[PDB]
Amino acid sequence: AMIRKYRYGAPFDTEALTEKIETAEEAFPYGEISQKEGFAFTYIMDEDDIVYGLGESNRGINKRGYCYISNCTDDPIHTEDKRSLYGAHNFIIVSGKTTFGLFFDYPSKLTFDIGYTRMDTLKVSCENADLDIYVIEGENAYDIVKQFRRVIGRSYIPPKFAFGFGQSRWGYTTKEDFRAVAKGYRENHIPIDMIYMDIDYMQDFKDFTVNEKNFPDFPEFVKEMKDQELRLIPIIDAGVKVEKGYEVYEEGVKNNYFCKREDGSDFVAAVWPGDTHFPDMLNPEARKWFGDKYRFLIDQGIEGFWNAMNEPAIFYSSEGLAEAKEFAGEFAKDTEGKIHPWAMQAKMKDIVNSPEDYKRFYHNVNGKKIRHDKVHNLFGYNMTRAAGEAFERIDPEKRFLMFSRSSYIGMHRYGGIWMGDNKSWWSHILLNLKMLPSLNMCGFMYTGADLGGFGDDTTRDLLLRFLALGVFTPLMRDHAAECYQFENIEDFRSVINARYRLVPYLYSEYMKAALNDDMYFKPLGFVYPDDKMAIRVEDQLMLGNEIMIAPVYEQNARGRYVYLPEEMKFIKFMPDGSISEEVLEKGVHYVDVALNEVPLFIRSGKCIPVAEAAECVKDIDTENMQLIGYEGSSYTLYEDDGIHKDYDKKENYRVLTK
Amino acid sequence: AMIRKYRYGAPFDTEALTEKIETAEEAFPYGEISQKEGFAFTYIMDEDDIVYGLGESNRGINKRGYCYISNCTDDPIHTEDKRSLYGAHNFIIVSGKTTFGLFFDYPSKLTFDIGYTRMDTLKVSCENADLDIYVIEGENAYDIVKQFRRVIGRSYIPPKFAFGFGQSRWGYTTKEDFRAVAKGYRENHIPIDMIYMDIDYMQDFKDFTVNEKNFPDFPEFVKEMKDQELRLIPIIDAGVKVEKGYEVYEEGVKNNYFCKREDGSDFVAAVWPGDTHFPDMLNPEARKWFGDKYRFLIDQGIEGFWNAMNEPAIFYSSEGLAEAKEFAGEFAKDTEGKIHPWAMQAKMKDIVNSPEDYKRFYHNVNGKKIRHDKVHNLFGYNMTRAAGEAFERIDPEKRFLMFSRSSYIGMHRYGGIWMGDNKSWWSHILLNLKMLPSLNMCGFMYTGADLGGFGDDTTRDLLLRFLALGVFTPLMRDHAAQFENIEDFRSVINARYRLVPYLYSEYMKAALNDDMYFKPLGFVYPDDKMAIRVEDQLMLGNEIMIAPVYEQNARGRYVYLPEEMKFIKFMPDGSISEEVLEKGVHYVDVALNEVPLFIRSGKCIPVAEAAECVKDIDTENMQLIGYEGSSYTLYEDDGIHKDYDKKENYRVLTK
Repeated sequence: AMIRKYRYGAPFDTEALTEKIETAEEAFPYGEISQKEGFAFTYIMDEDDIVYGLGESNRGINKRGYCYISNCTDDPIHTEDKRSLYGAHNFIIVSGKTTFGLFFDYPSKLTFDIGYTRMDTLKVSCENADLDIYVIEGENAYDIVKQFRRVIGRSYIPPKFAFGFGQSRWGYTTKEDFRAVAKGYRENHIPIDMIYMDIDYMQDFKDFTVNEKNFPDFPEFVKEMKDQELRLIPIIDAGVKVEKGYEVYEEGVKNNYFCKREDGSDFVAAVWPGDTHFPDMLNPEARKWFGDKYRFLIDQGIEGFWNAMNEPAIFYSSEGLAEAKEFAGEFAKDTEGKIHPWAMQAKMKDIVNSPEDYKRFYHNVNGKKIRHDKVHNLFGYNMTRAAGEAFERIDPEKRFLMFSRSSYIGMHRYGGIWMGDNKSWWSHILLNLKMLPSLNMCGFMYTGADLGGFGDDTTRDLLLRFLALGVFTPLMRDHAAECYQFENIEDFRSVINARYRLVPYLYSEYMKAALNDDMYFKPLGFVYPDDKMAIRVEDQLMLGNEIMIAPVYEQNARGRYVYLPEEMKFIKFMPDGSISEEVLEKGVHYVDVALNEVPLFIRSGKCIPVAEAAECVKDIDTENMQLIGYEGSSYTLYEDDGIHKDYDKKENYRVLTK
Repeated sequence: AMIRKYRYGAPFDTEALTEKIETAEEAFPYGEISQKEGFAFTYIMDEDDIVYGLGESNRGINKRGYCYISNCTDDPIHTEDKRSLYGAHNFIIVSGKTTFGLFFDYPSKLTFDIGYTRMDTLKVSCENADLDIYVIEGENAYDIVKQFRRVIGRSYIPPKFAFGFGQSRWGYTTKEDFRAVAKGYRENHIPIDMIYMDIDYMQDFKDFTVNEKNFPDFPEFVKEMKDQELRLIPIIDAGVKVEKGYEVYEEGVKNNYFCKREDGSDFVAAVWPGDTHFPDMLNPEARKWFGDKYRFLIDQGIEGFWNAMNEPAIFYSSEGLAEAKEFAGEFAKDTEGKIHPWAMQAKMKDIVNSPEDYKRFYHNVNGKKIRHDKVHNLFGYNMTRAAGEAFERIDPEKRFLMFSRSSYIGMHRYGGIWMGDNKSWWSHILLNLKMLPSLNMCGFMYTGADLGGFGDDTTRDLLLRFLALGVFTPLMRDHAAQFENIEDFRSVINARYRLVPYLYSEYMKAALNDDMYFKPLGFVYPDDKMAIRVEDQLMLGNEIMIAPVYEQNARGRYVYLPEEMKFIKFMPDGSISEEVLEKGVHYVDVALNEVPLFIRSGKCIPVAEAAECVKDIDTENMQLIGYEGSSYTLYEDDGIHKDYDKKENYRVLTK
C-alpha cells in the first residue's frame, strides 16, 4: 500500500529494512529514470519545495543548493564544500506541493545533486543499476519519516548512564592520567559518568588487549572507577595488527576471516599499529568471531565501547607505499626538472584513503567474492552490527553503550554515532545542530558531537556554548582529540548541572521516541507545518513534544534571535542554581543568553520535569521533581532501572500533573 | 596629551604614519611591558570590553577570544583556526570603561593573544624588543580611529571607474576570450567597466611583457576595449623570471636590484615562471626602477593595475628543492619503515611559504643589509608603494586603479586591498562583511572581496548573494579561478550603478575627511548595548545601513534597527520598495534577486537611473529616496584627476 519498492539489477541485500516489502511491478511514479550512463533519477522541484534528510551530511536541514555524495570517508576537515562526511544515509523527503520520500538502497557511491547543476533539478545517480528504490507516500514530511522509521526497525537504545556526562583525551595513557580526571571532577564537584579511553591504553595499539605496563591489573582499576561511578569506555578499531604471537591476528589468518586480495592473500592496510588486517565484516561467520572478542573486555567490567576508523580508514596499502616510494625515487633523481613538488605532494595525498585501495580487497559474502568498493558504505555498519549481536549472545539482559563513526541506515539498530571531529570551530556548533533532525529521520537518535581542536584552539567560551548544545544531545562528551583546567570552573559546573536536572526528561523523551519509532529532535516544520515562517527555520530544534532548543553559536554573542510559532515560556538554567521563566508571545524575539546560562523554551500547555543538580546518573533523585511549564498541563515520564532490556511494562509510565 | 609614542630598542623605519610624534618619556600608561623574553605587553581587560582593529585579520568585528599573528601569508584555506591572513595591520582599540587605542609599529612576526590564553588577558608579544608603540587616547573608540586616521595620512583614492563592475577569469589568454566577455555583457546589457587580466596575458609569465604572439597590436586592442568603456587591468607579480636576454632580468642583475643571498648572490624563488628573483623593495632605488616599469603598460592605454603574490609567495627555494629531493631519495630506499609517509608529505608542505626561506635572503636598506624575516610584513607595502610613487612621477593629476594582496599600514595611501581564497563559502560573505569595518580603521578604504573558488562549487544562489554584498564594497568584481537566469545577475548589477554616485560621494567625503566609509554599529550608536554587539550589519556613510543575507536558501534575515529606518529594496522590475520600521528587532524578506538597505531617521540618498558603464550615468537629475524634508550633501568631481579641495564639488539636495 503506502510504500513501494522499485528494483533495478541484482541489488546487494544491505539488511537496512526489517520489513520485507515486495517488488512493485508498475512504472516509477516520480520524475524520469535514466539508465543511459549507469543509473539516474531526475525530479523537477517546485521553487517552494524543501528537501529533508541524508542523515549526517553537510550544510542545512533543507538540503537544496548543493551536491552530496554517499561514500564513507575520513576527511578530518569538515568545510562548507565537502561532499562526503562519515555516514551514508540515503533517504530524502521532498516536501512541498507534491510530497514523497525516497530511500535509495545502494551500498556504493551515490551522488545526490539537489539543485546544484540546475537549481530546480534534483538528480540522484550512481555508476550501476543494481539497487532498490523504496518510495514512501504521506500526508506530510513528518508522516513520511514515521513510516520509514517503522520499516528500518527500532533504533538502538543506550544504558541510562549513557545520558550522563563524559570526558576523554587522546593522550591519557597511565593510571595516573585517568585518576587526575577523577580527582578533578569529583573534588571540584562536576557531574560525570564515563571516561573515554583512546588507542594508547592498548598493547602497542593491539585490539582486545590492554597495556600490561600501565595496566598490570586492569579489572581492578575498572572497579576503582566504577566505585566512583566512572565507567571507562574504550575504543576499538577496524584494523588488526599483523603480529606473530598475537591471537586476534593468528585466528583471523588461520581461519580466513580477513579481507583478501584477489589472488587470496590477506590484505594489508596500515593504521595505528601499522600493518593491519581488516575483519571481513560481511562474512557472518567472521562477524560472529570479531563480535565475540569484546567478551575479553566486558568480563573485566567494561559496560561500553566505541568504534573508530571503521570507514575503513587506511593510511596506506602495502601497494600504495610501493608506488609512492618509486615516485619519490624518480623525483629525487630528476635534474631536468619535470616532476614538480605539487605532484610529489599530490601522490602523497593520493595514497591516503585511496579510491584505488578500495578496489584492492574483498568481502566473502556467503559464497561470493565482492570487491569492497561495491559495498563500501557497509563496513562500519557491519562492524557495529558484529558488536551488538555479540552483546545479545554474551549478556542478553543488559544494555551496553555502543557508538561508532562511519554509518549506514540499518546500523541505527546496534549503536549510535558521534557527529564528527578535528577542528574547534564556531560554525560547527551550528553544523552539529542542523545534523540532528536528519540523523533522527534515518533512525540515528543516540548521536552527539566532538570538538577536535588544533592544539588548544579551543577557547573557554567555545567550550561553554558547545556544552550548551550538548546538554540536549543524547551523547554529550568532552573529548580533546577538561573543565577543571580553566578559569571560573563554576561556569562549567553550571552547564553540566543543567544536563543532570534534564536527564530525567531527556531520557524519558529518548526512550518514548525509540519505543514508538518517533523523533527525539524535529525541525520546526514537522511540528508547525502550516506556518510558512516556521518551516524555513534552521537553527532551532524541537525536542519531543514539550520543548524547543535554540543554542547560541556565535562568538562573543550575549544572546541570539529567535522566532516562536506559538506562545512559549522562556527558561534559563542559571549559574546561581535557579531557573528563570518568562512568557513570550508568538513571533520574533531577541533573547539574552549568557555564556554560563543554559536556555530552552516550554511550549504552551506543556511542562517538563526538572531535578535537583546531582553528581552522577545513579544519584539523581527522580521522585520529588519540580514541574516547570504551564499551569494546567501534565507530562508522561518514562523511567526504568536503566540497565535492562525491559521496556514494555506499565510501571515505567507515570503521569505527572502541574 | 592626546597621542604618545613609546620607543623600545632601535625601531626600523616603516613610514607608517605621516605625522611626527615626539618620543614620550613618562611611564607606560596601560598594563605592563616585559623584556624578560623578547618583548611583551599585557592588559587585564573588563568583562564588558570590546576589542576593535587588525584590519585584514580573522573572525569578527570584536577580536576577543582568539589569537592573531601579523605575518603576511598566502594560505589557500581560510578556516576559523587560521591565525595569519594577508595583512599586518597592527592597530587595536579597547572599548569599555577605560578606552584607548594602540599602534604597534613593528615590522616582523607580531602575536596578538586577545583573550585566547586567558579570557581576562590581552597579551601582545614579539621576538625582538625594537619597536614604537603609539597610544591614542579618546572618549569613544570612534575618535580614537578618526585620530589614527589623521596621523597615518590620507587614504588612496581610485578613479571613478573603479566604482563600477569588474569581471575576470584566470586563464583568459587571447583577444577572443576578452572579446567574448565584452560582447556577453554588452549584448545582454549587464553593466561593466573593467576586465581583469590575470597572469596568462603575459609572455611566459614575464613581468611587464605582453604575449607578442597573441597580442600583436596591443595598444590598438586596449583602444578596442576602452571604446566599449572597458578598461583592462592587468596583473603584476612580485617575482621576476630568471631568463637570458630578458630585459628586466638583465637590468635587475647588473645594477644590483634584487634581493641577494648572504653568500652575496641573487636569491632564487620558484613562482609561476619557475626560478625568479625578488626586486629588493625596501631599497629606494630598485623601488624607483621597478615602479617606473609600469610605464610600459600605461604607455599602451592601461589605466589600473593589480599586484599579487606580494607577501612574497615562494612555491619553493633552490635550497628547499634540494633538501626535499634529498629526503625523497631516502624515503625511496627505506624498507625498515623508519621514514614514514607523513614525514615525507609534511616535508613537502614546509618548503612552501617556508620560514627557513624567509631568513635566507636579505634587503639593502640604504646600505644596511637587513634579513628579510626581520621586515617580512613591509614587502607587500613597498612593492605597492613603488608603483604608486611611480604614478605621481608620470602624471600626478591622474588617479590610477591600484590594489594588492599583502599589506602593512602605510600602504593605504597608495592603493587598496582584495581578500579571498580558492573557496566559495557562505561563511565568506559574513567573513568579508566583518572584515570591512576593521580595514576602514586602518586606512584601507578601497577594498573588495573574491569568491576565489574551488572552481565548480559556486552555485547560482551563493554568487547572487556575494554580489549583493559587493554592491556596497568599493571594489566590486567577479573574478572566478553562463550561470542560469542572467536576468537576476543584471538586476543586482543594476542596483550597483544606481548607487555608484552616492557610494562614490560618501566615499570621497570619507577619504578627504580622514574618516570612515563602513562604520560598525557600535561606532554610530555607542550607548545602545544591543548595537555595540551587532556584527553582521554595517553603517555605510551617515545615511544608510547595509545588512545582507548570507545563509543558503534563506528568504530573509533578522536585523536590529538602532533607530527608525526606511526599508529599501531594489526590485528586479527596477522599482524600489519602501517601508518604515521602528527602532527594535525585525525579520525582513530578501529574495535572491532583491537588494536591500535601510536609510536613517531624517536622511535621504541619491539614486541614478540604470546605466551600463560609469561614464553614461545621468547624475544631473537623480531621484531621492529616504525621508521627506531631509538633505544630502553630494560630492562629485570629474572622477579622473586630483581637484579635490574645490567647493563647486559639493551640492546640497533636498527631498
